[PDB]
Amino acid sequence: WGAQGHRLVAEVADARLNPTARAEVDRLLATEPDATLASIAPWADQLRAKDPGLGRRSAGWHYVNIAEDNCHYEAPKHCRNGNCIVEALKAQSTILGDRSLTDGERLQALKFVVHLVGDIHQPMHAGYAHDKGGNDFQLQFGNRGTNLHSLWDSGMLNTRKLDDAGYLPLLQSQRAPKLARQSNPQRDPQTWAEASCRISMQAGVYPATRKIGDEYTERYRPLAEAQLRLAGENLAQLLNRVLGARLEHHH
Ligand SMILES: [Zn+2]
Ligand SMILES: [Zn+2]
Ligand SMILES: [Zn+2]
Repeated sequence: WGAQGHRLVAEVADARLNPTARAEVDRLLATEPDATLASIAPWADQLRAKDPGLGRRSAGWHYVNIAEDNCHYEAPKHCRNGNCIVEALKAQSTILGDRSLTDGERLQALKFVVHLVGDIHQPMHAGYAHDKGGNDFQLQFGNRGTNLHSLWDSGMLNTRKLDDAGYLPLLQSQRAPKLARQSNPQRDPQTWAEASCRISMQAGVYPATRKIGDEYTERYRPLAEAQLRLAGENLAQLLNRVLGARLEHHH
């Protein structure tokens, strides 16, 4: 996603944290002036201008392009060296949960987890390798040139003309999505990537013309918006498991 999609996933999630995860997220965020779950959500996309070294190391962590293999993930083939979103999200979840690490290490892992749960729910981050997740599919959208990747990351969301305060309650108004019965941080990333890939491959998502407009928006923007809500609910369920699961009896 672009920055608004990432923030909206975080804002949906933030309100769904259990008290244990609420306290721990807030404690990690408090170590960085002005940080909120929403404000850190775009951070991993900004690393060219914030941390170039980490930016180079983590560029491939935003994607897993499995569509040519019918959306059936295989880590050795699709994720050599762990360099894809499935394995990155698993590892960063482990790091985030490791209370023996420094607050700085765990806050960095939180930034990645918040961002990557968003990206792994973006269909065009789990699509074809050969066209760079739809980036090479250039099209006219209304009167403007774009590409299929950008259309899904931000172009359709932008048609609402809403800031986050207007968009958030619209996402919250949707019918509740069906989640996994319990979060498994090591297994769910593959499930989510495969589901996102199947959307990339659904009828008409790749359009039959290179001039699209309101008919495309009206059919597919609801699906993009459903994926934001789903991503936010899944992010809260994951943070509740990773940061909200300690067996505690102190008053
Ligand atoms: Zn993104
Ligand atoms: Zn993207
Ligand atoms: Zn990203």
